[PDB]
Amino acid sequence: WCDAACCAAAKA
Ligand SMILES: *Cc1cc(C*)cc(C*)c1
Repeated sequence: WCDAACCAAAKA
């Protein structure tokens, strides 16, 4: 969390 996967999921 608060990583590139978190921000990719938030964007998607
Ligand atoms: C703290 C944080 C930052 C991003 C880019 C995304 C998430 C889910 C949390």
